[PDB]
Amino acid sequence: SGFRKMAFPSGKVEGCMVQVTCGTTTLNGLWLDDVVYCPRHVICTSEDMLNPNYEDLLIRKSNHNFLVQAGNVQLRVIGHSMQNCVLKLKVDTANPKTPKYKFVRIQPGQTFSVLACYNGSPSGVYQCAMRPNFTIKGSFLNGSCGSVGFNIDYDCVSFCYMHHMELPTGVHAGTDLEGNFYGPFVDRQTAQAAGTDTTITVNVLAWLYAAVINGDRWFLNRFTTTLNDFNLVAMKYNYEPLTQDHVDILGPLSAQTGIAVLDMCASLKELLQNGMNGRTILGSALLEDEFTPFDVVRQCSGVTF
Amino acid sequence: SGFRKMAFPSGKVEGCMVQVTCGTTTLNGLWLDDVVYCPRHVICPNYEDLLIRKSNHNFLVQAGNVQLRVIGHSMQNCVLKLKVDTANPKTPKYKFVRIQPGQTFSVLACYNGSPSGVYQCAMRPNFTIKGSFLNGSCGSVGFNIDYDCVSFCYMHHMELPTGVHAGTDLEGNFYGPFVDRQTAQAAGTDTTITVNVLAWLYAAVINGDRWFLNRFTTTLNDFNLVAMKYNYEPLTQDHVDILGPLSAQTGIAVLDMCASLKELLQNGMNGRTILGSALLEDEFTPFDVVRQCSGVTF
Ligand SMILES: COCCN(C)S(=O)(=O)N1Cc2ccc(Cl)cc2[C@H](C(=O)Nc2cncc3ccccc23)C1
Ligand SMILES: COCCN(C)S(=O)(=O)N1Cc2ccc(Cl)cc2[C@H](C(=O)Nc2cncc3ccccc23)C1
Ligand SMILES: [Cl-]
Repeated sequence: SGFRKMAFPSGKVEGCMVQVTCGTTTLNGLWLDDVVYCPRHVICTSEDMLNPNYEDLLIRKSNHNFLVQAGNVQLRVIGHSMQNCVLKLKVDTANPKTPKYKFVRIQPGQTFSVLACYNGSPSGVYQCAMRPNFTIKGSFLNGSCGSVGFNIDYDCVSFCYMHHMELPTGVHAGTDLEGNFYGPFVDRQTAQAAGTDTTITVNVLAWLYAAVINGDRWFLNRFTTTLNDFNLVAMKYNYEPLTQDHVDILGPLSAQTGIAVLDMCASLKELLQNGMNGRTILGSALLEDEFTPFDVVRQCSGVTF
Repeated sequence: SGFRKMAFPSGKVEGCMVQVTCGTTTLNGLWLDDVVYCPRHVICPNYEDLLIRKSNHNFLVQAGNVQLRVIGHSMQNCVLKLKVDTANPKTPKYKFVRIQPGQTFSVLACYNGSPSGVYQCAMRPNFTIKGSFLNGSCGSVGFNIDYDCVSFCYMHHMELPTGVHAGTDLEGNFYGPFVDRQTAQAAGTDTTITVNVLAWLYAAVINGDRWFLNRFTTTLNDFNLVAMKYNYEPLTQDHVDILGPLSAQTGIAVLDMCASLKELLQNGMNGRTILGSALLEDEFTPFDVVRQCSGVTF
């Protein structure tokens, strides 16, 4: 019993964190085999950030301009290349602590663990989700750039995010490990803002199914709904549209609890209309949207209470 | 910017988790040097009588894909100490510390000696923890990290009927009036950790959430009279002193913030949130707020 925002154990990722320094800029890098991956803005000054020409800035650099530090050991850079918004620094030593890994690009609504780092040293781990507006509500200070997001289903680390910047609303933007940004963002200091965000509907439904598994049913009702009528109501509360894929994905949780997806959609509609009336659901007074159907199946018991 | 429920990096603890099997019971153990620590209920009620009937070879200890050999055993309070023939090469610098209610720690939840997740939690005033544990999680540990040293403070033993959890320090002394057996046990009435709610209100002000700030202040006695009405723990002069740094950084005196908390307790949030929450959060200590809003590393 219980339901917590749970992160993956971070050890496999901690053994990959390094410090990358270029001139006056210091940030984090991810050392996998003989390559250190880091944001390409490590080659920029603050002035350069308005309209940086990364290709022109990079051609002026040599291997020995990049200082890479792994713990108390200085790694030697023997090559460099840029792939989209990430810099790949070839080093002369392979990381002996390299785990089994993959680079995966995720979709909005997906969750992942973030190992926040400063000066190549891990400070904390937390769980978060890729928002529908492609930002993440992280906890990052100056020097956190290069910190990574990951999942560890089984013994393989799937790296899905690398931190690049903080937007004016305090939310965060970054890339996959191939250097492609999530969202319409650029690694440039522009009048750049997060679009209006929405609630991840399929995740709120998963979390309501989690509450039923843990023994709480106060929010259920005798009604059902069509998918179209649910979406017409949901969009009035800034909730993401629920697709047939989302309904299919919730199938297992529907079979375990005995509550049809469209019946759970009816309960959600009523919660949006009424509020909680002094009650909580899994210790929360708001509808939680940062647990996926997969996270609920992984954390909750296989036997409903 | 941002404020998350943040756990310590778990790697130094992951390298200590092992699986312990005795008969039909399988649970987790903590392997430090040549000793594996685990709940004594793995042998399950006279515990010394149950233990005297066991030999070293009855305990099967598995570290990854390697079977460790048990060469001795002893009991210390509610913790079983299994002497093994191999010292853990991954043993970090560590200490066993007993924490107080209100203090927070990270939990590395494990099943079959394999870490599955890490989360942050607090020792409630009623000595329980609101954790996330299923069958097989016994032996999972709670810890904090100070520089390069792991301070182990909790070992999981059981789930109470309300779904909350109970356990011991690493010397086997329970937190709370609990016993390690199947009997009528219940968590006492819980209270809110006042000094922690205040720390979280300072974290909100630091992050640019000031709507609850007001021109008023209060005495410590008047604040405590109000706080007792809402099942909040009393605020002591030690708590006021501990909040000193956050008070100097934001310019809001601790009794100035107490007047804000009193108004929130008497009138609610009125449709508003603080750091994305509609409830007053009490599982961040003043030290957690300072650490997360400064970037301390390990
Ligand atoms: C203070 O607002 C943050 C943005 N800045 C105006 S800045 O610090 O000068 N800035 C500009 C900028 C522009 C583009 C890119 Cl790709 C990166 C960056 C940097 C950036 O975003 N770094 C940070 C990342 N995460 C978290 C932070 C938290 C605090 C402070 C920097 C944080 C630096
Ligand atoms: C209905 O929940 C209580 C479960 N038990 C009644 S039990 O499974 O029979 N039970 C009895 C018991 C008595 C004393 C001690 Cl020290 C430990 C234990 C065990 C216990 O508490 N183990 C669990 C720990 N954390 C989480 C759980 C979650 C589910 C199920 C066991 C969980 C087992
Ligand atoms: Cl995805």
